[PDB]
Amino acid sequence: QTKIQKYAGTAMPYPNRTMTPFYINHLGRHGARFPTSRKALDKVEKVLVSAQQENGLTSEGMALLSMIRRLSRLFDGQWGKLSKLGETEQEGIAGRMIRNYPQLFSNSAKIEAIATYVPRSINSMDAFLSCMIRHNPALQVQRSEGKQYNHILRFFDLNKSYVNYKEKGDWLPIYKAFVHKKISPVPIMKKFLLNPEQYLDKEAEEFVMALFSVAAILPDTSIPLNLEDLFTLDEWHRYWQTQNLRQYMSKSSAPVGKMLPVAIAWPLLSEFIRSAQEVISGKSDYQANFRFAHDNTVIPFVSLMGIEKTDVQVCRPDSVSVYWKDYEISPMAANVQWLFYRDRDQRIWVKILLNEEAAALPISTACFPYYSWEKTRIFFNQRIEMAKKTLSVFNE
Repeated sequence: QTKIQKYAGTAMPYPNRTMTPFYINHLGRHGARFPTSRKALDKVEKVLVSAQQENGLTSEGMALLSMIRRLSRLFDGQWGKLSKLGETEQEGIAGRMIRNYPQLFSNSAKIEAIATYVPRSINSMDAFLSCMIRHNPALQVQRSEGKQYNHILRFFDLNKSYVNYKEKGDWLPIYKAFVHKKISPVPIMKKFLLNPEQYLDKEAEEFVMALFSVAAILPDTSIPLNLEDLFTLDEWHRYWQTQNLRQYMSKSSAPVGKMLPVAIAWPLLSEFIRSAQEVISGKSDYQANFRFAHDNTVIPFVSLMGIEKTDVQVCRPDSVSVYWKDYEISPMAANVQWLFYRDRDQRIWVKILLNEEAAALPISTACFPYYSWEKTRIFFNQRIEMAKKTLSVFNE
C-alpha cells in the first residue's frame, strides 16, 4: 500500500485484502472505472499543442503530447465504463464474503442486489453477483436497478439545497484558495514547457491540475501505462491534500457545509435499518441485501453513520488531511458491510466493516468490534432525526 497510491484519493484502487452471521447489509461503490470526462485530457492536449507552435515544448513535453494523444485514442468509447480491474475488485469482495461466511450463503440462501441506472454500477453488481452464483448456483437472487432507487442511492441529485451547495456553495472559494496555496505549477511545467513562467498562474494551475487528473485515473483503467513520475512524491502529496479537501467540503462533514452534505443521506440509513428490522422480525427472509452506487453515496452515508472521525467537523482547511482521509473512506470499490449475529441468548449483535476492516462507533461495547444492535439502531435513529433537523434549516 504505497504512499503514491493513496495520493490518488478516491481514484485509489481498492486496497489489498488477501462466528457466523445470519444477515449482511451492504453498500458498495462501483469498482475501478475509466475516467468519466475528457475535459482534463483535452486541456492538457490543447496546452501542449499551442506550445508546440510557439516552439515551447521540451523533449519530455513532446513525449508527453504523444502519450496524451495515445490515451485519447485508448479512452475513446470507454468513458465511465467499469474496467477489468473494477470487475476483479468486485470478485475479490464477493469471494472473501462467501469464503468467510459459507454457512450464510449455503443451501438455498436468498440474496437481493440493487444498483443505480449508471452502467458501471450495474456492471459492478453483475461482477459481484456472478462471483456469488459461481460459488453457489443454488442461491436465490433478486436483481434490480434504475431510477426507482434514486431516493436512496442518488439522494445527492434530488436535494435542491445540496445541488446548489455542490455547484455554487461557499466551499468553492476555500478550495480555490487552498489550491493556489498548495500547488506550484512552474516546477512541474518546467519538465515539459520552455519558459513556464510566461503562463498566467490561472492557466498554469488548470494545466497541472488537469495533468494530475489524467495521471491519477490511469491505474484504474487496466491499461498497462503509468504516469506517476510526471510528478514528485511531494507534488502528489500536495495535490492529494487539495482533492481530499474538495471531497471533505463538498460531500462530507466540513463546517462550511453545515452538515447539509451528510444529512441528505438519511433515506439510505433509514432503508438499511428497515431491511435489517424486516429480516430480524421475519417480514423478510433474505440472507443479504447488496446495493451498488457511487462515492457520492458512500461518503455522506459513512459520515451519517458516524463511523469514528469520518464525520469530524474541522474548522481549519489546512488541518483536514490530518483528521479525514478520503482514500481510507472511499477508494474505488469502497464498501460498507453490517454483519448481524445472534448469540446464545438470542441477543442481536452487529459488526460494521468499512472496506472489510472493522469500524468503530462512538458508543460503548464490552466486546469490540461487536455492538448491541438495539444500542446501534437507537444511535442511528438519532443520527436520522439529526439529519432531518439539519434539513429543516434548508427546507427550500
